[PDB]
Formats: sequence, C-alpha cells, structure tokens
Amino acid sequence: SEPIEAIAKFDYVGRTARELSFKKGASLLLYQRASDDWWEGRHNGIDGLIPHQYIVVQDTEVVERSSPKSEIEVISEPPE
Amino acid sequence: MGSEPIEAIAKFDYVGRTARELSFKKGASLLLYQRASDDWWEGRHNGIDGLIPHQYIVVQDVVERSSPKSEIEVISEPPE
Repeated sequence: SEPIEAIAKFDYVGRTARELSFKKGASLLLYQRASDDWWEGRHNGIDGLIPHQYIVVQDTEVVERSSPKSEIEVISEPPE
Repeated sequence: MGSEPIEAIAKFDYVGRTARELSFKKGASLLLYQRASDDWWEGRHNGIDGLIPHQYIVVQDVVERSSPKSEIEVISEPPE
C-alpha cells in the first residue's frame, strides 16, 4: 500500500518543529495516521506532521495507513 | 511495595518509531503502569502516556504490573 495522496484545503503554519507548514492547494503525501487529528506525512521533500482537519485525503484504495497503529501491532515486535 | 506504578530509568536515548511510543533521553525518569509484552511496557514520561521499550530502561524491583495481562484475565470481563 503506497503512501496516500492528499491536498491542503486550508493554509497551515506549523506550531512546533515537528509540524509541516503548507498553503491551501498544496500536494501532500501521507505515510500514516498518527491520531484522529494528525498524520505523519511529507511536503516538498520534508517529512513532518500534518493536521487532518486541514486536508482532503484521496480514498480510491488503505486502512492500515489511514488508521493509527494499534498497541497490539506495535508490541508484537521488538523495537527498531 | 504494593500496587503502585513501577519506577524505571532510561539507560539509553530512545526515539519512538511510531505514534504510540515515548521518546526519552538516557537518565529519564519513567513510570511503568503495565508490561505489555517481553519487549514493551505501557508507561509515562513527563506527563505523556505511551509505550516504552524494555531494552532501553532499568526497572526498579507487583508481578501484576510486571507481567503481561493474561488472556483468561481479559476474557473474564466483557468488552470494553
């Protein structure tokens, strides 16, 4: 399952160093849903966090990436 | 003694690999609620609840918290 394409529907200015900043209409790539409000993604070659409320996500497809990783998933394997 | 959360100290820096995991520096004071598996604990660092890899900490030595919850325990009550 490739990373999920999204487009910014509003401007966003990141508040911390972990967050992406982007303008309405920005092409975004989404690796993984982190929580209800947040995705891990990428904008213009930079990895960072993306607020869900500011984007529209392309769904012609995967649930693995669009749902947060579960505890049982994480703890079933050693850490990297 | 008794049922309190178990204290631990980070012996190595750790950067969380998923959104469920705590990140901490060597020497961090950690609080451990419940062993999740051999390699993982449910705990807390600096007010944030998350997962802590066993191999990165030293634990201060109930068995209740230091052993993973059993199936029979979990299935003995309804979901959830």
